[PDB]
Amino acid sequence: MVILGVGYFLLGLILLYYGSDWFVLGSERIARHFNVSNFVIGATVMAIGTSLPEILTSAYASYMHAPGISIGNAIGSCICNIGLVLGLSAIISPIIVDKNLQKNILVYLLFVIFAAVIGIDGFSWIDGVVLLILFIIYLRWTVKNGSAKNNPSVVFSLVLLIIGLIGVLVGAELFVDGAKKIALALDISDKVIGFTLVAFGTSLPELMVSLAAAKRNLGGMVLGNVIGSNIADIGGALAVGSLFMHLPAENVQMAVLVIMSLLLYLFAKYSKIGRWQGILFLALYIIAIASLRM
Ligand SMILES: CCCCCCCC/C=C\CCCCCCCC(=O)OC[C@H](O)CO
Ligand SMILES: CCCCCCCCCCCCCCC
Ligand SMILES: [Ca+2]
Ligand SMILES: [Ca+2]
Repeated sequence: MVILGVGYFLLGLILLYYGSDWFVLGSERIARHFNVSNFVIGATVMAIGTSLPEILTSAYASYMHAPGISIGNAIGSCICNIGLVLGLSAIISPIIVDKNLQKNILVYLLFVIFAAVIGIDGFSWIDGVVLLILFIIYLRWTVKNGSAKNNPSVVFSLVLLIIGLIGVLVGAELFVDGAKKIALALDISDKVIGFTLVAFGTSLPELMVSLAAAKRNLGGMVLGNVIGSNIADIGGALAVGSLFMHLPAENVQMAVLVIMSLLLYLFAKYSKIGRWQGILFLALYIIAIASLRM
């Protein structure tokens, strides 16, 4: 304790920093290998790999019969990806969305609006089955319109990707396990200074990765990672949670998510996603974490 905490906390940070860059660089090479856009590889492989925390957290929480945590973490992640993650990235590297990716973003918007409507009375296991299938359909529709021996260039790409993903997922855990151990060693522990850490802990992979890609001017990869993770949270994390137990209705946050998603579409179609658009997202996020709950 106390001293393994500092060790775990910053070592996890080291793995998050370098792991994100490796995961980003590895994905960018894979995308060029399979002849797909950076958006696509971010909306799929990267998004799912980074949304694995939410999925396993929602499943565990719902099964341990705390479905409030399940949906709370899922929607809290979506809001965080648009407000915080996309907010920081847009400022770092402004994005002018092409006419093709606007179509993917509008589809994302419809998916989110649909989730919000069927979630008013909560999320039944049937609701989850529906969202999970749309999730699969989205992944395939996204890959198709972005598509078309022992190559050492491909192998090196896959290693960077996998080691990078391991780096950010383990790194997010050490960060999480390190901060938790510090608080208890210092007796300052509360347990929504409890489910504060993993709500943010699950979003650390998306954050660092998108920051990494933003440093390399990969706006498409960042945007894809944001869109994909959110869908992977609703159609993936939220869905699995409903399979174990009915999820309580979070209508306030859904409205917030719908509003942020609507804005994201509008900016992508008629404007750009740069400095002042990113500033708005951050402000909304800061208001959200200053006014919301659960
Ligand atoms: C608005 C704050 C709601 C706080 C929670 C209790 C609300 C009352 C419970 C049932 C009444 C009808 C609730 C209707 C909720 C509609 C959907 C919504 O609020 O989210 C965005 C919408 O789906 C985009 O189309
Ligand atoms: C590919 C994953 C498929 C998951 C299907 C989960 C079905 C869960 C059904 C739970 C039923 C609980 C009792 C309802 C009366
Ligand atoms: Ca995540
Ligand atoms: Ca429902």
